[PDB]
Amino acid sequence: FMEKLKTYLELIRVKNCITASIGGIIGYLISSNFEIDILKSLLVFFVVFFVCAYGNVINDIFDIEIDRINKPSRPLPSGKIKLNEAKKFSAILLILGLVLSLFINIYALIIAVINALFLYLYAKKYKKYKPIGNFIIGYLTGSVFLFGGVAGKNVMPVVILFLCSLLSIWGREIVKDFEDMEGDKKEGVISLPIKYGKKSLYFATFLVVLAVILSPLPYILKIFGIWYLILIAICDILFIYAMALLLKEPNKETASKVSKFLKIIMNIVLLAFIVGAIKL
Amino acid sequence: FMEKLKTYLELIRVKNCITASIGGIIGYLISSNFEIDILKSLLVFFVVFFVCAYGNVINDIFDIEIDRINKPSRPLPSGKIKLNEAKKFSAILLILGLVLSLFINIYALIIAVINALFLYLYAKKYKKYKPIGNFIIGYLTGSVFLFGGVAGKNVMPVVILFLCSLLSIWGREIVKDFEDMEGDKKEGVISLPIKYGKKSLYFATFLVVLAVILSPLPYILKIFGIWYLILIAICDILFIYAMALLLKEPNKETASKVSKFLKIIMNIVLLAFIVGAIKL
Ligand SMILES: CCCCCCCC/C=C/CCCCCCCCOC(=O)[C@H](O)CO
Ligand SMILES: CCCCCCCC/C=C/CCCCCCCCOC(=O)[C@H](O)CO
Ligand SMILES: CCCCCCCC/C=C/CCCCCCCCOC(=O)[C@H](O)CO
Ligand SMILES: CCCCCCCC/C=C/CCCCCCCCOC(=O)[C@H](O)CO
Ligand SMILES: CCCCCCCC/C=C/CCCCCCCCOC(=O)[C@H](O)CO
Ligand SMILES: CCCCCCCC/C=C/CCCCCCCCOC(=O)[C@H](O)CO
Ligand SMILES: CCCCCCCC/C=C/CCCCCCCCOC(=O)[C@H](O)CO
Ligand SMILES: CCCCCCCC/C=C/CCCCCCCCOC(=O)[C@H](O)CO
Ligand SMILES: CCCCCCCC/C=C/CCCCCCCCOC(=O)[C@H](O)CO
Ligand SMILES: CCCCCCCC/C=C/CCCCCCCCOC(=O)[C@H](O)CO
Ligand SMILES: CCCCCCCC/C=C/CCCCCCCCOC(=O)[C@H](O)CO
Ligand SMILES: CCCCCCCC/C=C/CCCCCCCCOC(=O)[C@H](O)CO
Ligand SMILES: CCCCCCCC/C=C\CCCCCCCCOC(=O)[C@H](O)CO
Ligand SMILES: CCCCCCCC/C=C\CCCCCCCCOC(=O)[C@H](O)CO
Ligand SMILES: CCCCCCCC/C=C\CCCCCCCCOC(=O)[C@H](O)CO
Ligand SMILES: CCCCCCCC/C=C\CCCCCCCCOC(=O)[C@H](O)CO
Ligand SMILES: CCCCCCCC/C=C\CCCCCCCCOC(=O)[C@H](O)CO
Ligand SMILES: CCCCCCCCCCCC[N+](C)(C)[O-]
Ligand SMILES: CCCCCCCCCCCC[N+](C)(C)[O-]
Ligand SMILES: CCCCCCCCCCCC[N+](C)(C)[O-]
Ligand SMILES: CCCCCCCCCCCC[N+](C)(C)[O-]
Ligand SMILES: CCCCCCCCCCCC[N+](C)(C)[O-]
Ligand SMILES: CCCCCCCCCCCC[N+](C)(C)[O-]
Ligand SMILES: CCCCCCCCCCCC[N+](C)(C)[O-]
Ligand SMILES: CCCCCCCCCCCC[N+](C)(C)[O-]
Ligand SMILES: CCCCCCCCCCCC[N+](C)(C)[O-]
Ligand SMILES: CCCCCCCCCCCC[N+](C)(C)[O-]
Ligand SMILES: CCCCCCCCCCCC[N+](C)(C)[O-]
Ligand SMILES: CCCCCCCCCCCC[N+](C)(C)[O-]
Ligand SMILES: CCCCCCCCCCCC[N+](C)(C)[O-]
Ligand SMILES: [Mg+2]
Ligand SMILES: [Mg+2]
Repeated sequence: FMEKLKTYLELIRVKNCITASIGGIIGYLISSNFEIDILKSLLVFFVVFFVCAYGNVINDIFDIEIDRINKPSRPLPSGKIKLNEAKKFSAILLILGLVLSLFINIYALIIAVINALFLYLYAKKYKKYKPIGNFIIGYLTGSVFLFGGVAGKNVMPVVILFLCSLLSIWGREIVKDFEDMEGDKKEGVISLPIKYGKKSLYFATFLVVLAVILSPLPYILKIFGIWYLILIAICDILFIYAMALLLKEPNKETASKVSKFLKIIMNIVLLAFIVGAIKL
Repeated sequence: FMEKLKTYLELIRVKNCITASIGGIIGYLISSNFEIDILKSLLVFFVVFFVCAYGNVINDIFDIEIDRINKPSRPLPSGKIKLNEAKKFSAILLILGLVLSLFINIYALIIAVINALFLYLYAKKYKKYKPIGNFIIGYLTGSVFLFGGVAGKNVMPVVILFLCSLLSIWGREIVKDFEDMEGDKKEGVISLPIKYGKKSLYFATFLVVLAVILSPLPYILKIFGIWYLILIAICDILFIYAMALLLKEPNKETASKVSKFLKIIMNIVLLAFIVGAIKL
C-alpha cells in the first residue's frame, strides 16, 4: 500500500495538482485582498486539486497505448494500475471536485464542469488537434485563477488575469507549434503553423496584442496602483518587442528564444497581480 | 547574459535557497501567529536566502576537484565560472546576509554568523567527518525556522520546533550512515556506525527519544491546542516504534526503510506546528 499510494500519486501527478491548487489560492488571495477565510481556502484548493487530478487520470487512460511505447514505466502501461481501476478512480475524483464546488457558488460549479469537459475532450482528441488544443491549454491555465477569484469578494482583477493568461498562453502555444513544425508534421499532428505557415504568427501576435490591451484595466478601473502599472508597462513593451522579433525572423531558433522569453514575462505579470493585490 | 545568470543560479542552487527561505517564513508565521509584517518578512526571506546561497557556493568551491568526478556538469568543474569569481561572489552573498540580519535583531545576527561558520567548516572538513557533520545537518535545518522565529513576538514554540528538528535530523543522519556503511568505508569516510557498530543506533535512538520528550511542550505551555497534541501523539508513537524496529533488525534494508519513514513523520510534525499556529 506504500508502493500502491506512490503509484496513485504518480497517476494523478500530485506535484502538478498542488501547483494548480496554489494557482487557485493565488486567485482567491487577489479576489479577497488577502482577507482569507480558511473553509473557503480549503474548498478552492481541493476543487482545483480534484479536477486537475481527474484531468491527469483521464489523460493517462486515453494515452495507455501511446505510453506503452513512449513511457512504459507510467502506472497504466507498466500494469501497476489496471485500466478499469483508473476509470473508476477518475469518476471518484470528478464527483468530489464537482460536489465540493457546490459549496463555493454557481460560478465555481460552471468552471469545474467546463474544465472537466475540456480535460476529457483534450485527452480524447484535441491534444493532437492543436488549433483547438492551443486554446484549451490557455483556457485551462487561466481558469485555475478564475476558480479562486469567484470565491472572493472582488473577482474583476482576477477576470483580467484569467483573460490575459488565456490569450498570451494560447499565443505562446502557437509560437511553440511553429518551433516544433518538422517533428509535428512527421507525427500526424495538425497545427496552425503546419496549415498556414508564417501567417499563424500574425494570429499569435493578435492574441498577445489583445492581452496587452486588457492588461492596464486593473489600474484604469482603480483596483490596483502604481506598482502594478509600472510592472505591466515594462512587460507590455517586452511582449510587443518579442513578437515583433519573431515576425522579423520567422524561424525555429527565434520561435524557441521567444517561447522562453514569453514564459519569463508571464511570471513577472503574475507577480504584478500579486503585488497589486498587496493593498493591505 | 541570461545563460551566465542561469550559471550563477545553478551555483547558488536557487530552488534549495527558496525552500530554506520558505522554512524561515514558516518560523516567522508561527512566532507572529500569522500577524505578518512585510518589511520583517522580506528581511527573514532574504537573510535566509543569502546565507543559504553562500553555503552552496562555499560547498562548490571546496568540492571543485571531487566534482570533476562526482558531478561534472556543475558550474565550477565544467569551467562556466572561474574559482576566483565564485570566491568573490561567496563573499558578497555572506556580507549581504550578515548586514541584512543587523536590521532584524541581535539573535538573527548570531544565528547568521553561526550558520556561516558551520557552512564554511562543513564544506572545508566536516562533510567527510560524519560524527560532527550529522550534528551540522541537524542544526542547519532547524536554525532556518529559529531564524524566522526570533523575528516574531512568540519564539518559544519555534525554539521547540528548532530543537526537535535538530535532534531528530541528527538521529536520522546516523540511520542513513548505518545504511551507507559499505560505500562510506571504501571512500575514506568516518561515521558513528563505522567507528562503533550497531551501538551508534542507541545514540540515534537517544536523540529521537529526546526529540519526543520535548515535542508535547507547546501544548503543556498552553501555546498550542488539541490538534497539535493529537498529531504529535501519533508522530511520537511512530518515532519510537520506527527506532525499536531498527534496534530489533539492525541491518541495511531496515535502516533504509526507517530513514524513509522518519522523513514522512518529520513532515507531519512540521504540519502540526503550522496547524497549532493556524489556531490564531
Ligand atoms: C495527515 C498526513 C497524512 C499523509 C500520509 C502520508 C503519505 C505521504 C507519502 C507519499 C510519498 C510518496 C510520493 C509519491 C511520488 C509521486 C509523485 C508524482 O510526481 C508528479 O507529481 C509528477 O512528476 C508531475 O509530472
Ligand atoms: C496537499 C495534497 C493533498 C493530497 C490529498 C489526496 C487525496 C486522494 C484522493 C482521495 C479521493 C478518494 C479516492 C479513494 C481511492 C479509491 C481507489 C480508486 O480505485 C478504484 O476504483 C479501483 O477499483 C482500485 O481498487
Ligand atoms: C479516503 C479518501 C479521502 C478523501 C478526503 C476528501 C477531502 C475533501 C476536502 C474538502 C475540503 C473541506 C473544506 C470544508 C468545507 C466547508 C463547507 C461548508 O459550507 C459552508 O458552511 C459554507 O459554504 C462555507 O463557505
Ligand atoms: C453516480 C453518482 C451520482 C451523483 C451523486 C453525488 C453525491 C451526492 C451529492 C449531492 C449534492 C448535495 C449537496 C448540496 C448542498 C449545497 C450546499 C450549498 O452551499 C453553498 O452554496 C453555500 O451556502 C455557500 O455559497
Ligand atoms: C448571462 C449569461 C452569460 C453566458 C455565458 C457566456 C460565457 C462567456 C464568459 C466569459 C467571462 C468569464 C468571467 C466571468 C466570471 C464572473 C463570475 C462572477 O463571480 C462573482 O460574482 C463573484 O462571486 C463575486 O466576486
Ligand atoms: C500584458 C499581456 C498579458 C500578460 C499575460 C500573463 C499571464 C499571467 C500569468 C500566467 C501564469 C503563468 C503560466 C506559465 C506559462 C506556461 C503556460 C502553461 O502551458 C504550457 O507551457 C504547457 O505546454 C502546458 O501544457
Ligand atoms: C494608464 C496608462 C496606461 C499605460 C499602459 C502601459 C503602456 C505600455 C504599452 C505598450 C505599447 C506597445 C509597445 C511598443 C512597441 C515596442 C517595439 C519598439 O521597437 C523597438 O524595439 C525600437 O526599434 C527600439 O529599438
Ligand atoms: C522582478 C524581475 C524578475 C527578474 C528576472 C530574472 C529572470 C529569471 C530567470 C531565470 C532563469 C532560470 C535558471 C535557473 C536554473 C538554476 C536552478 C538550480 O536549482 C536547482 O535545480 C536546485 O536548487 C537543486 O535542487
Ligand atoms: C540564518 C539562517 C540562514 C540559513 C542557513 C543555511 C541553510 C541551511 C538549510 C539547509 C539544510 C541542509 C544543510 C546542509 C548543508 C548545506 C551545504 C551543502 O549544500 C549542498 O551542496 C546540498 O547538499 C545540495 O542539496
Ligand atoms: C574566526 C572568526 C571568529 C568569529 C568571531 C565573531 C565576530 C565577533 C565580532 C563582533 C561583532 C558584533 C556586532 C554586534 C553589534 C550589535 C548589532 C546590532 O544589533 C541589532 O541588530 C539590534 O540592535 C539588537 O536587537
Ligand atoms: C516524502 C515526504 C513525505 C511528505 C509528507 C506529506 C505531508 C502530509 C500532507 C497531507 C495533509 C494535507 C492537509 C491539507 C492541507 C493542504 C492544502 C492547504 O489548504 C489551504 O489551501 C490553506 O488552508 C490555505 O491557507
Ligand atoms: C511538509 C510540511 C508542510 C509545509 C507546507 C506549507 C506551505 C508553506 C507555507 C508558508 C507560506 C509561504 C510564503 C512564502 C512565499 C514566498 C514564495 C515565493 O517564491 C518565489 O519568489 C519563487 O520565485 C517562486 O517560484
Ligand atoms: C475548476 C478548476 C479546476 C482545475 C483545472 C484543471 C486543469 C489543470 C490546470 C492547468 C492547465 C495547464 C495544462 C493543460 C492541461 C492538459 C491536461 C493535463 O494532462 C497533461 O497534459 C499531462 O498529464 C500533464 O502534463
Ligand atoms: C496612452 C498611450 C497608449 C497607446 C499605445 C498603443 C499601443 C497598443 C499596443 C499595440 C500596438 C502594436 C501592434 C502590433 C501588431 C502589428 C501586426 C499587424 O499586422 C498584421 O499581422 C496584419 O496581418 C498585416 O495586414
Ligand atoms: C473585448 C475584446 C475584443 C475582442 C475583439 C474581437 C476581434 C475579432 C476576432 C478576430 C481576429 C482575427 C485575428 C487576426 C490576425 C490574423 C492575421 C490577419 O487575418 C486576416 O485578415 C486573414 O485571415 C489572413 O491571415
Ligand atoms: C455585439 C456586441 C458585443 C459587445 C462587446 C463589447 C466589448 C467591450 C470592450 C471592452 C472595453 C471595456 C472596458 C471597461 C472599462 C471602462 C472604464 C470604467 O471607468 C472606470 O475606470 C471606473 O472608475 C470603474 O467603474
Ligand atoms: C519530534 C521530531 C520533530 C521533527 C520535525 C522536523 C521538521 C523539519 C522537516 C524537514 C525534514 C528534512 C530533513 C533534512 C535532512 C536531509 C534529508 C534528505 O535526504 C534524503 O534522504 C534524500 O533526499 C533522499 O533522496
Ligand atoms: C509510506 C508510509 C506512510 C506513513 C504515513 C503516516 C501517517 C501519520 C498519521 C497522521 C495522522 C492523520 N491520519 C488520519 C492519516 O492518521
Ligand atoms: C510543487 C509546487 C510548486 C508550485 C509553485 C508555483 C506557483 C505558481 C502557480 C502558477 C499556476 C499553476 N498553473 C500553471 C497550473 O496554472
Ligand atoms: C454516490 C457516490 C458517488 C461516487 C461513486 C462513483 C461511482 C463510480 C463508478 C463508475 C465507474 C466509472 N466509469 C464509467 C468511468 O468506469
Ligand atoms: C454531482 C454534481 C452535479 C453537477 C452537474 C453537472 C455534471 C455534468 C457532467 C460533466 C462532467 C464531464 N464529463 C462528462 C466529460 O466527464
Ligand atoms: C468577455 C466577457 C467578460 C466578463 C466581464 C464580467 C466581469 C465580472 C464582474 C465583475 C464583478 C466586480 N467585482 C465586485 C466582483 O469585483
Ligand atoms: C516589486 C514591487 C514592490 C512594491 C510593492 C509595495 C506595496 C506596498 C504599498 C506601497 C508602499 C507605501 N507605504 C504604504 C508603505 O507607504
Ligand atoms: C522552490 C519551492 C519549494 C517549496 C518547498 C516548500 C517546503 C518548505 C519546508 C521548509 C524546510 C526547508 N529546509 C529543509 C531547508 O529547512
Ligand atoms: C505569507 C507571505 C510571506 C512573504 C514573504 C516575502 C518574500 C517574498 C519573496 C519574493 C521576492 C521577489 N520580490 C522582490 C519581487 O518581492
Ligand atoms: C563593502 C564590501 C561589500 C562587498 C564585499 C567585497 C569583498 C570581496 C573581495 C573582492 C576582492 C577584490 N580583488 C579584485 C582584489 O580580488
Ligand atoms: C556585519 C558585521 C558584524 C557581524 C560580525 C561579523 C562576523 C563574521 C564571521 C562569520 C563568517 C566567517 N566565515 C568566512 C568563516 O564564514
Ligand atoms: C537551545 C538553543 C537556543 C535557541 C533559543 C533562541 C533564543 C531566544 C530568542 C530571542 C527572543 C526574540 N524575541 C523577538 C521573540 O524577543
Ligand atoms: C536548551 C535550552 C532551551 C532554550 C531556552 C528557551 C528560550 C526561551 C525563549 C523565550 C520565549 C518568549 N516567548 C514566550 C514570548 O515566546
Ligand atoms: C512559557 C509560557 C508560560 C505560561 C503558560 C501557562 C502555564 C499553564 C497553566 C497550568 C494550568 C493547568 N490546567 C491544565 C488545569 O489548566
Ligand atoms: Mg498511460
Ligand atoms: Mg564544484
